[PDB]
Amino acid sequence: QIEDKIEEILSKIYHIENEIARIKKLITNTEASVAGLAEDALLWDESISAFSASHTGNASKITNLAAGTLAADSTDAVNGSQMKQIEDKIEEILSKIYHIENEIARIKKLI
Amino acid sequence: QIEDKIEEILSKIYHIENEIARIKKLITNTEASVAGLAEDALLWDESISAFSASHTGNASKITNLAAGTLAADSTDAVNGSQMKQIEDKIEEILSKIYHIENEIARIKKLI
Amino acid sequence: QIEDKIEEILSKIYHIENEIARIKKLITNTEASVAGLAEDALLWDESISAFSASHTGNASKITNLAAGTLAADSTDAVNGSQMKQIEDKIEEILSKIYHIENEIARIKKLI
Repeated sequence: QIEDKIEEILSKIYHIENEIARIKKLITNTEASVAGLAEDALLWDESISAFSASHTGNASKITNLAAGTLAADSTDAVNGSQMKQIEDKIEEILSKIYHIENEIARIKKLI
Repeated sequence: QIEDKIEEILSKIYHIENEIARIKKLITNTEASVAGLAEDALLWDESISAFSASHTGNASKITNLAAGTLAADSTDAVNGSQMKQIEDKIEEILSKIYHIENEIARIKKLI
Repeated sequence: QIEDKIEEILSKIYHIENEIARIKKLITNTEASVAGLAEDALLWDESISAFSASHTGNASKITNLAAGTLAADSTDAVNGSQMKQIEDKIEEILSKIYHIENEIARIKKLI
């Protein structure tokens, strides 16, 4: 029996070392995934009290951002499409103004 | 003694397999948390060189965003509340312009 | 031999318990890193169907954000620098308008 008992002790141990092998290569691909997430997630910076879009040495864009609600106490982020429509209306208004000034000028010439 | 030695060898092994049980159900709830974070964190996309707010098939909003600083080289994100005030002022200016054009029209009728 | 066999069984076990020690202090500094990432990553909130910049009790800023593209279907986030230029142009246009109204007023006084 005891040489049997020893046999079953080695069976249970060689199983232990292969359950451990599975752990160790596995733990690694997780510590790897955590490292990846730290580098590429947009993270809070406590030294500035804000989330920081710094990545690959500098300020970075955020894209694939859907339009934010335009309302009085909205906390939605706003996108360039939204901004473009504002920019467009501004350029129209500058042109209009110009032309109003010309007309005022013409009137002041008739008087 | 040797049947005692064998007893203490099995004591140390049945402890090993229950320290290992604790590891394996634990490692799982961590590989689970890492998977969750990958899916729901706002992450850098190297194919576009920007953080991407894509989620659940499409562009997504960002909300609970506090007002950004409006200054010359500000890198703060801006919110819809901010934008709304700009939109409001634009609508006022369009109305004013309209009305200026009417008045100019009336003057040109008196001459 | 069997007291040798027992010796080599204890050698393989005291190795097992120190490979396990390495695991357990290691797993901890990972479950720690996952907890940190959950707290400080900007994460999707399924109850609102948007990424949420809430952190340390309230709405938060996002900074170090590079300028977004201003174009018709842009999904880029826009920054305060961008917004400031819009704000500036608005303030110019209000002043101009004022002054146009004065001039219109003066003309209406001459007639």
